[PDB]
Amino acid sequence: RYDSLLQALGNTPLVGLQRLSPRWDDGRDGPHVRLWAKLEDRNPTGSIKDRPAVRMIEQAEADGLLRPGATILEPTSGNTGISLAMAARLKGYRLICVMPENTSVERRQLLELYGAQIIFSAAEGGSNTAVATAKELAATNPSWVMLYQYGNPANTDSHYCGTGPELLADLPEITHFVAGLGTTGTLMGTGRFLREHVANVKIVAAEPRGFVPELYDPEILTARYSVGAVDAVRRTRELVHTEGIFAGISTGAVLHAALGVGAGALAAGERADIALVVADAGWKYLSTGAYA
Amino acid sequence: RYDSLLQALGNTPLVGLQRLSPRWDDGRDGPHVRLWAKLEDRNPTGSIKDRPAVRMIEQAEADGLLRPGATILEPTSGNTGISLAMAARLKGYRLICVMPENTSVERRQLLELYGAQIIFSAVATAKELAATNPSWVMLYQYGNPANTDSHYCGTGPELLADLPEITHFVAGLGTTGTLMGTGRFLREHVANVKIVAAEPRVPELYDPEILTARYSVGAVDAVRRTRELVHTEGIFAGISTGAVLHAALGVGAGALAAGERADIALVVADAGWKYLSTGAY
Ligand SMILES: O=C(Nc1cccc(C(=O)O)c1)Nc1ccc(Cl)c(Cl)c1
Ligand SMILES: O=C(Nc1cccc(C(=O)O)c1)Nc1ccc(Cl)c(Cl)c1
Ligand SMILES: *Cc1c(COP(=O)(O)O)cnc(C)c1O
Ligand SMILES: *Cc1c(COP(=O)(O)O)cnc(C)c1O
Repeated sequence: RYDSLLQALGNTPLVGLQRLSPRWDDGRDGPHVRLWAKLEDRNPTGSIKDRPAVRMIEQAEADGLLRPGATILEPTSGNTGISLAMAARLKGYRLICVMPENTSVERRQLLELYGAQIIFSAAEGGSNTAVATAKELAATNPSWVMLYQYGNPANTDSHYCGTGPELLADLPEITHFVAGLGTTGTLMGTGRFLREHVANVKIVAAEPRGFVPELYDPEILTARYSVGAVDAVRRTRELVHTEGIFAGISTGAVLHAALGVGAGALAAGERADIALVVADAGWKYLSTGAYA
Repeated sequence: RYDSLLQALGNTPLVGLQRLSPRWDDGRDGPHVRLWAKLEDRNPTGSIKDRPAVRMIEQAEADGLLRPGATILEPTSGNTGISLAMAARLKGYRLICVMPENTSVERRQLLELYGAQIIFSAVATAKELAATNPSWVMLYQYGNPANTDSHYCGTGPELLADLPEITHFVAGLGTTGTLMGTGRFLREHVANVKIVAAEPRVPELYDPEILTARYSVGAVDAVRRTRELVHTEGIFAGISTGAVLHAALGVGAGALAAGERADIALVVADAGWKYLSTGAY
């Protein structure tokens, strides 16, 4: 049991995808190629961002960067903002988010429900514009505390100390780890941990079809897949149809990459155990029509 | 690790509500009065109905009542239908849900995404259709003892294991499975434990002996409490949780006024996602 929602975080289930996996059982045709889904919607606000959000705040608190009642400022496409907003309610901080104006209405509603102030940056330039806008706001008011999810090592550390160790415990036979590439925390932290323990482990990024996050270490990745929106939608729908998991759009892209890695292993007669991140659920994407 | 999403069900967390509790810590004014929230949104389709749904299906399979490719029929306001739809997808059954009109659109969207067929306007309608089509399987959540069993065998034990000092259990009263199953378990194991319903202001599962209290809760109070929970504890709960929290706070204020220790467990049956379209948030 836990003393607050903040602690009911991580230790997420890993579920074998027996129908979607290229080959679930070993046999006469060759070795198994299995997919394993780590369900990061089993978290306080329903996404993986709860891990770095909470660790970024707590580390900021430890470093004396946050006095009680402080106002936090963060550029976000939504998930990090929501996680931070939750954490800010339990810890007594105010929150200002800079979010692109072309984000789903669900994200907006949930941030307002948590009492975050939202500044909607121009759609054009997307997250680059959000980040640049937040830097301009940080400079107009230095009392505001920007944790900076694209450069804060506590982001990466949450996956190094959490996501990675959880994966190795549940899946010591892991051959591949597949996840989306955004802040880069998930892949950098989980990947660094897994490469220290698992000999020839492959770390595979899925990214949408500039601005390089400061967290990014190019030596960590084996490969990067670019996935178009149509394939991401297709795989998201396919995951709920075949395995019952109602995931967000990034999971479709990750799945697309993982099935590619999977098809490659199968065609080469190689055993594979491919862990893939389900970073959030489908709820915040319903208004997009992608599940229609 | 798990083999299927169906297995990643239950063993939900219990979270202390330090801010909303009448008194978290023992002090000179008297003993603690604690609220503990069991997060049943941490489940395959995001609600407590995953427990009875999966158990009803698996019990119908073992009993031989349910054969490959069968059509399943169920009257539902959404949560049960969603749970069944997910499980029917995995197990290869067709699902028809009989629902009221004015169900939130998020419900219909997720039902259709899982491939469920929706028929509007619910129990009587389902019963007629089932009678007309004897090969359809109507599990019937209002009277199937696998619903209650799912809580007697899951929710109850998990709660006792995490909260052996429990004095009260509070939940919504719908099919009555949660309170009958959890409540019977708790009353058979914990001396003088109290079992408290919240209902909005008769299923064959209901047993009049189990409940020690029941509170009717108005919509405005339910909404207020739901909003209060998210503002104060960070938990984004559905509306039933508001009503449940209303009852739990009432019971907690009683214990505080009486100077008695209380450890009150309450069910968060689902999250807020499906209720955004209602404006309540
Ligand atoms: O990278 C993200 N999300 C993201 C990145 C950085 C910050 C945030 C945030 O919630 O603030 C979200 N999603 C993602 C990542 C990769 C792919 Cl392929 C797709 Cl489709 C989506
Ligand atoms: O009882 C329900 N929901 C319910 C009952 C029966 C069936 C279903 C279903 O998902 O089909 C849902 N919710 C509930 C229960 C108690 C209160 Cl006070 C409030 Cl506000 C809501
Ligand atoms: C953040 C996020 C990602 C990418 O994770 P990073 O650790 O930021 O690279 C993928 N999908 C979703 C839904 C996210 O919120
Ligand atoms: C079913 C349900 C309840 C009531 O539980 P029963 O076991 O049916 O009495 C309460 N809240 C929500 C959100 C539900 O789906």
